Amino acid sequence: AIPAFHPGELNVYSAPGDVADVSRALRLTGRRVMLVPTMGALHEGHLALVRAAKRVPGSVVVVSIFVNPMQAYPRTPDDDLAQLRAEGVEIAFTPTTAAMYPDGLRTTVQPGPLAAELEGGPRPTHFAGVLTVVLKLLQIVRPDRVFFGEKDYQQLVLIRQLVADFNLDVAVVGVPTVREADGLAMSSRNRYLDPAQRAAAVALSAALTAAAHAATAGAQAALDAARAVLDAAPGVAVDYLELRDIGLGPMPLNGSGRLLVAARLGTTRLLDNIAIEIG
Amino acid sequence: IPAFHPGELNVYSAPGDVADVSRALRLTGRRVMLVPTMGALHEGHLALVRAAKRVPGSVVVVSIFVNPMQFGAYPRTPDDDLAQLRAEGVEIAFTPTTAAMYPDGLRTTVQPGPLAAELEGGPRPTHFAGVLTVVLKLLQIVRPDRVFFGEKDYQQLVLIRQLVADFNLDVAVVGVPTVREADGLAMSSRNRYLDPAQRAAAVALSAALTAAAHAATAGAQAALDAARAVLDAAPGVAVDYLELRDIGLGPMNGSGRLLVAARLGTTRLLDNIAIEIGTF
Ligand SMILES: CC(C)(C)[C@@H](N)C(=O)NS(=O)(=O)OC[C@H]1O[C@@H](n2cnc3c(N)ncnc32)[C@H](O)[C@@H]1O
Ligand SMILES: CC(C)(C)[C@@H](N)C(=O)NS(=O)(=O)OC[C@H]1O[C@@H](n2cnc3c(N)ncnc32)[C@H](O)[C@@H]1O
Repeated sequence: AIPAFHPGELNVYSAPGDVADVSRALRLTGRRVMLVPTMGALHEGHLALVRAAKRVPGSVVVVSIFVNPMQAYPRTPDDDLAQLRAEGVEIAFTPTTAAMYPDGLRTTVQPGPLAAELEGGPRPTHFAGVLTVVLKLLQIVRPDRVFFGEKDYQQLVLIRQLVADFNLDVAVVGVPTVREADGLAMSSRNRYLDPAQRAAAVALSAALTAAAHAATAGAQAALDAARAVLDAAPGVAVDYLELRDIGLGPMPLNGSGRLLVAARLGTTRLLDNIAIEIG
Repeated sequence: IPAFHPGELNVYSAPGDVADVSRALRLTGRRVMLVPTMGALHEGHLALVRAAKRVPGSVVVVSIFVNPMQFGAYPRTPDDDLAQLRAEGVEIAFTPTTAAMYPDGLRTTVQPGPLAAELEGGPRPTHFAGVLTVVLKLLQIVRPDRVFFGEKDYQQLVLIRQLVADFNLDVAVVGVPTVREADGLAMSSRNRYLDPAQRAAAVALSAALTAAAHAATAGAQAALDAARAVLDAAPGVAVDYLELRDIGLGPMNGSGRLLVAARLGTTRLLDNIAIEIGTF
């Protein structure tokens, strides 16, 4: 017996078997299941993913909300669910840690070497946790499409690697980064920035968009333009600024690439990245 | 999509081909059964094939693939294999290339839990990572309703159960009892590597295990000592391990599994048996 599903309403399931049963039933009725994985505390950046999933004809949208142990964090369950309702999302999946990890951490996904780079420097087990939980959600929900923000570009690439390497039958959709009015990438960490820090923080996006336009003059011009912009900001400790190919390999001599930055403003770590076309 | 001819052996090499056919077949209400093998098929493999075939409305997919991951030498007889499959009424053989399975080498992989560091994994600490990685790929390509494994490779079976549980895979794992020669020797391809003396000495593994299983009314120590005594009486059998575990291969007077690995010349043989402590 499939759990109750009320079309056009927000249906909340916490039991993996329940969301799995409902998704399967819905797929059989000619719905295309879209999965939007989140950690709750939803803002406009997350809702852009929701909106992209909604515009697929015949879509039913499943938004998961779950905080992974292996990859201090504020939460607001009631408000997250109210945002989802307002967006017309029909399924929220909100499991417990014990439901997701009933045997603890036993089998896990080992990512390839990209997982040790960039964000994997300070947090070398982060992406193992990410790919493990994403794989699990992919198997529970069996979505036709899965949505990730370009904000976490390295995460997006690694999920593309997961999907290809494990022969997963799902399309990965990357969704452009939602920004504040001055270009700052939207993140829950932004609220922690004091006025001085919030003003200096614009340098990340400014550096990157400057680089993207300096790029007609080549790879070194792009890097130098970004570095100059970061160098003009006080209290911005750059962890890395790197230009890579779009799959995060070495930048080829020309063609398409990605410029990624990470920086600390006091105790708040910020990231950003942008498409670059070299030459 | 590619062609599927019902009631005949259909051989696909492209993962995309077998995935499309499997998906199509599952839409038609047929239940997809998967039997992973490395080929060189013998009656032990055919027990899993037959188990799969008896599932009402099943279409049987047998994969034949030798994984360069789980090694760290294997007999290949692919014409025979397909002939046997045809004889069993199997409708699908999946025979992918190494390039098709590993186009990016070893990139994303499965990291098994600590059980994989033990028993068979002690000497071969990356073996089960190879197994779980290839089986996960096969499960994703084929998407079967049920996947069949022999109790012959009991630790592998247990580890597949963990994989399926831990990744929330939508597949039933079916263990199939060990097929034995007339004297009790567990059927294995590695047996062929035994000369007539070694083959005669090889009966000791199953004799020791079955002796243990009957001794076990008298407790775990009696069961283990009986097995060891038989192994000790056996000419030119060198024991790697002989271990009594719980049925999920945790420790230990309940019910359990006794496992043995032994060498006869260069040939490493494995066997295991269900054990009940204090139960007639
Ligand atoms: C995947 C999971 C395991 C659940 C976890 N590691 C995670 O990332 N949780 S999350 O709550 O922090 O992000 C949810 C999704 O929302 C995207 N996102 C966030 N800010 C965004 C923005 N400004 N513009 C565009 N997209 C944005 C992220 O890129 C991610 O794909
Ligand atoms: C899983 C894979 C990655 C393909 C690989 N590690 C593998 O095991 N290849 S294999 O060709 O050696 O065996 C295929 C299956 O056949 C079973 N089996 C063998 N002898 C058996 C016997 N005597 N009685 C019952 N069952 C028997 C094995 O237990 C296994 O489940």
